[PDB]
Amino acid sequence: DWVHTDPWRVLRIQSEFIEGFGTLAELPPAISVFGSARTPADSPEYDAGVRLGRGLVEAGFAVITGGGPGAMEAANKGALEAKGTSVGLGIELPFEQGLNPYVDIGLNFRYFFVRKMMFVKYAQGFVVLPGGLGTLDELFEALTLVQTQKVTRFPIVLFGSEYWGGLVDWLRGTLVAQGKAAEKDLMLFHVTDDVDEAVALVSKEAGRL
Amino acid sequence: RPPEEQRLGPVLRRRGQVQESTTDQRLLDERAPTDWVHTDPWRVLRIQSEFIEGFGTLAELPPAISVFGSARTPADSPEYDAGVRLGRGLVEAGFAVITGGGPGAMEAANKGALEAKGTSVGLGIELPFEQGLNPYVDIGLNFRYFFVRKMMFVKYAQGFVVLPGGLGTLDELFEALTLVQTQKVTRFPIVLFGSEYWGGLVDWLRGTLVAQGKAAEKDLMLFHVTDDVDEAVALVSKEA
Amino acid sequence: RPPEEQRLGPVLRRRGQVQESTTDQRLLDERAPTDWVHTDPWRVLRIQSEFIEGFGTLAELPPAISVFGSARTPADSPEYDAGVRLGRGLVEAGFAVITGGGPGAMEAANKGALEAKGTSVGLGIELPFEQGLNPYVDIGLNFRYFFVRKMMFVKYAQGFVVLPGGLGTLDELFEALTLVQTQKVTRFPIVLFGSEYWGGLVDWLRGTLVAQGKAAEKDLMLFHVTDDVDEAVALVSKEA
Amino acid sequence: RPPEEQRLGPVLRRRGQVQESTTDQRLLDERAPTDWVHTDPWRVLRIQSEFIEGFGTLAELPPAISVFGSARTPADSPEYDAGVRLGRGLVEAGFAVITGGGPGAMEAANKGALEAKGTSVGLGIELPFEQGLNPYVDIGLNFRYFFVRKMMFVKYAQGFVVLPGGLGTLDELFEALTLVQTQKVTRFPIVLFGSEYWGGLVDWLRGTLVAQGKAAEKDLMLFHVTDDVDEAVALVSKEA
Amino acid sequence: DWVHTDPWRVLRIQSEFIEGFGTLAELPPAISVFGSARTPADSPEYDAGVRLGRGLVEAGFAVITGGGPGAMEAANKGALEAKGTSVGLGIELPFEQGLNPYVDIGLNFRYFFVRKMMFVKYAQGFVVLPGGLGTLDELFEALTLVQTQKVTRFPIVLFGSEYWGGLVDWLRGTLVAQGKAAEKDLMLFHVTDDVDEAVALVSKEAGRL
Amino acid sequence: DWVHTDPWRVLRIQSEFIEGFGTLAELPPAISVFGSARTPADSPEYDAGVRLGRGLVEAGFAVITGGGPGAMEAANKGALEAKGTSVGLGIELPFEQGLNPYVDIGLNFRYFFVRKMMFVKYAQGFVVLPGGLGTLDELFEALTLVQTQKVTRFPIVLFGSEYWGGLVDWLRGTLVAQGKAAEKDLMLFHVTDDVDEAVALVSKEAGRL
Repeated sequence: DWVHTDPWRVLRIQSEFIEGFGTLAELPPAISVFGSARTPADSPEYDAGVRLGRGLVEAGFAVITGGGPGAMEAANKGALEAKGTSVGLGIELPFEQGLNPYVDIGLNFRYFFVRKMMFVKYAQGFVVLPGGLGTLDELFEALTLVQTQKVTRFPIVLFGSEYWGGLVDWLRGTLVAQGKAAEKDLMLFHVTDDVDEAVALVSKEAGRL
Repeated sequence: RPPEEQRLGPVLRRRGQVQESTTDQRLLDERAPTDWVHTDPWRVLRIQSEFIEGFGTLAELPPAISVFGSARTPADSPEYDAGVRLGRGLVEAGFAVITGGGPGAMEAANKGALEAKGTSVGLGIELPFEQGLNPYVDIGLNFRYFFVRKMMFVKYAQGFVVLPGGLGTLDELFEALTLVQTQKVTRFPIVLFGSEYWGGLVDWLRGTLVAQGKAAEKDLMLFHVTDDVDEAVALVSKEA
Repeated sequence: RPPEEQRLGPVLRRRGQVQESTTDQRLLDERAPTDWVHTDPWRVLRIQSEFIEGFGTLAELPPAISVFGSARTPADSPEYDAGVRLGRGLVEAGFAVITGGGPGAMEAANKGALEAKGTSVGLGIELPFEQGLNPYVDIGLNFRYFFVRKMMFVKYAQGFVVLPGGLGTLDELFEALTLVQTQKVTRFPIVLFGSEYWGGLVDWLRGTLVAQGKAAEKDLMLFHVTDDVDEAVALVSKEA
Repeated sequence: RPPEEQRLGPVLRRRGQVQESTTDQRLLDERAPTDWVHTDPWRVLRIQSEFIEGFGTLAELPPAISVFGSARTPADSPEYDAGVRLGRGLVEAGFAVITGGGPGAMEAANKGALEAKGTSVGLGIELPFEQGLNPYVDIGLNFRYFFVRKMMFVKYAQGFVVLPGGLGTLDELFEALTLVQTQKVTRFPIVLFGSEYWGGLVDWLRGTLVAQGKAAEKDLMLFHVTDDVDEAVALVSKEA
Repeated sequence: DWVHTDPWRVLRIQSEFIEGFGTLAELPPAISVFGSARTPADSPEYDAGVRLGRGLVEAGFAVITGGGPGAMEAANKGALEAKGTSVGLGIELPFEQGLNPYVDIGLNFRYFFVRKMMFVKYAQGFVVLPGGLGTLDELFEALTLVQTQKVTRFPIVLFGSEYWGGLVDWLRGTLVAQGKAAEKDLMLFHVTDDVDEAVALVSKEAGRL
Repeated sequence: DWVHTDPWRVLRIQSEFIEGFGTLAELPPAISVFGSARTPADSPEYDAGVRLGRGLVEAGFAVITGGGPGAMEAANKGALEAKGTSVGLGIELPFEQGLNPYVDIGLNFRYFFVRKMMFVKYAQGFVVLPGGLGTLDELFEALTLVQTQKVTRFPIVLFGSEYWGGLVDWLRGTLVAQGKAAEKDLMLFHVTDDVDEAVALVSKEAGRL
């Protein structure tokens, strides 16, 4: 009754921001990592995320994920192995769930847009492992944030040139070519297959503001 | 004559604990350091205010569809004509039309919604260059927080129609998709307009994502691709 | 035994990120610097609290009229007798009586409202000298923010009756007038009592303001001047 | 191209008063000093959030009884068996069962409530050692503010049942008692289980407090002492 | 439904204060200017407001108006000519409206009492050009604020001795004479026909607290 | 209608915290005093509370009570006699009431749990004069706060060894003996009949954090 009204909505929304600002205020410099929730632990892609997490911690960063399995877990796990600060920000879903075992500091948000915002405010760059719809979501959000000057010194690194190449050809081939985007917009992200270059690009471009 | 007892709301002050100045005078005279305006706790109050303002101005919106597409689309364009056609289509189906309030395809849809004498919404966003809401916007706001605006596009709509767009348009597209895929939202039709435009994207989604297990084939059923404005409108009214 | 995992609401802390003290202990032991109480962001929370307290205590007020007039009016006075008469008049017409809760004409009206066994409201304001709410106030608050109190006088009333007053009374008078002139408020009768008192003011409004184009002649119809308590009451019940 | 006019919500900026950065960029890039997280004004926002979270998660609770008792009660115990019996008893009477979510007697009652296929609530509290909610808790929260949790035990319940307990249990016991004695709460049955356990306390209340005028004899009627689970349940359903 | 309830009211009201405090926190010393919305641009009264705005800026002040036409516009316009900071605080009304073209920093308030309060908090004095009902409103509010010690060092200058003289005679002749006010209360304001004296009185009496 | 809903509840609750934090922020070190509201002024118990209040002020503390009569009034009265800061925090009840005449700084709370919290946050220890149900309430709340480490350096002194002895025997004899509490939990409080020892214990154990 009262719980489906805008006055109650504002109070719940605002309390999630307070919970996010409070919990994340004193985080060190971070990078948000995204990727497939489905990636199996036996995989090379999984190993890359473990390697990526480890290398981001070595570069001074905390690592933030969605707290789920697959590539998220891999990156959190690597951040732990390296003795870094491992963060997970979950979204409450209809199914039963839980933050992955390698997350040290976590929150759950009910509101999709509050959580989204946390990923960008408390990080200074994004790394994107091969992933699904939710991964594409955050990828393109970051790209429009950078293109519209709502974040600065915000590197966006795509990992896996064969995985992402098809999308990249369509961005150039269709979007840029029809003037939906400019050719300078394609330089807002980088693509690589080497975990050390992913980290170096991010270290060079993020933060120090 | 300075009081021996003060009753200020729920507070009691007697004798030495009575104050020498009035509450109001401290409030209305005192300018102090203003560091606090540039801090996150104050920003949180600002963000909350913007949510409040949004819900207040969109309180009596009827059922709507949120339309997205390129800011750069020329007005002599077939894409642009499709956007007007669609704005009109949606009004006639009983929906309000919500857009980014920009130029191009956004303007096209708002224009169409006015031609059909419907309710035309433009939810703007602050940009680093000069750009006002488009001339066919009727209910207008300019948001300053991106993430506040994102939530208004979903909350007040029952589906998306996505004209051919840039990075901004894909950002919304994939947001609605994951919201529907994760079942945070339900009965939320998503329609893309322009099969030659969207076809290379859909081919990569199938040939790379689905093919490697990152999505399921049934996840590509969460949207429809069409070149027909009257089909797009029908799809949305059926499902919303 | 210090935890390896803490679940504190929506927050998860594991291993090194677990805290060494409890949330409560930091809250209940720690007194820190208290600069913040003297800052505007905190004042904003105080102001909001006072609004909340106001609406809470006036939640079940019936229809009311807000009465104003001099604080200094003597109790043996014909003005004072008129105020009692009017308080009574308004109760009998079905209204609650709202005043500043002061002495003089305010007290007169609250007194009258009690004689008629009605609801008698006194909305006080902090002053630099000792002065409590008057003895005929039944629902009483002492506000500390002027501008919070101003809004309560309009929100809970359907009209003003203005006995002969000082600066404070004119401040409210002209507030209601511009609110009605600008059509921010509607169906809001304003009645002045005392034609010999108010006549020099009305003459200047006509002979200077209206005559030079600052107001319209029809703007002087937004109030009525009377010497008859039973006319004043009738005017208000007709229009409110 | 940096704007000559900015419209950001209700705010207008022209010419020199236009800003050089966007609102969002200041929000999303800037990490500043973070003293504010350790201050009382921010704690107040945290406390409010926890209330909000509580009411949200307990929004559709049916009528409940709040059960208290020792954390240390062994599971092979007659006290423990009584707690299961009682949890079951209350469900069968139409009540939800609310507890501290701990072990011992709390766990006993939650267990019992599940056996009877009812709604089993565990309102936890942060402690300095590792301790999760008990395995028979169904609706679970872990509060970090003691005083927020205290109010949830009363607000969502219509009575207390108090199994033999320690300091924590007496704290709640005497809270409900004074709430009922002062008539801040009404129709709020309080039942103690275990006459050999509670008898020395009741003897002191009579032989010292009542006997010296600190309480009235009728104040000892605000609770009942029983050894019978089916009596305790009946008492509560009669009075709540 | 929910929008006409006190819980929603509190949230809207409070958000207007946040919007006002936020936008005006870093304003320089200011003076609020009031007057007829109807004053025509050809007028001497209009010229006086332009002259007044210019002279307040020269005296170190920002100039705040209601953002409307006539005397408001004149004063804002003068503040611009002088290169000062020109503020306009509007009230949303049933008609269509807009802040005057010479306003540099503006807000619109829905709540009358929030806006009123802004005029006094963010200024240190009032100047009152010949005006109507709304002008009398702010004039008398300031006078009771000063009389009841809710602002201090708050000059109140009335411009136009023939315009305001009638009111002044009635304040003395009727109010003071019947003890509704004291003779010291008449010294809370000043009346003048010279723009330099208006400014000098305000400069001497306002602020420095 | 709207006033019995959770959105309005949150706003009222929160405003009481703001009122409490605001009013009490700058309080000096304090001790909260509890006891019978029924204690008559002719009594030795009453004299003890006057003596207790006086001695707490001499020990540097402000004295906080519930603002009622009896032992509350006695302690407030003693704090005044000593020229200390005398605080009273009332709870609004169905009856007509008022803060005792010796309270210098007072608030009234509608919410029981907000007021309770104020007693502990703004004090550093509790003294408990012979009292009733409400006195036992605060006594046991403090004891579980200390036992669960939610306050530290928080002395709890019971005054009157014959009054409290019966309860103490039952805590030992029944609770401790059945393992509902440990024997170290009985050392969380002290019992005494001398007002100077009550004060000395409190002075030794409270605050300095």
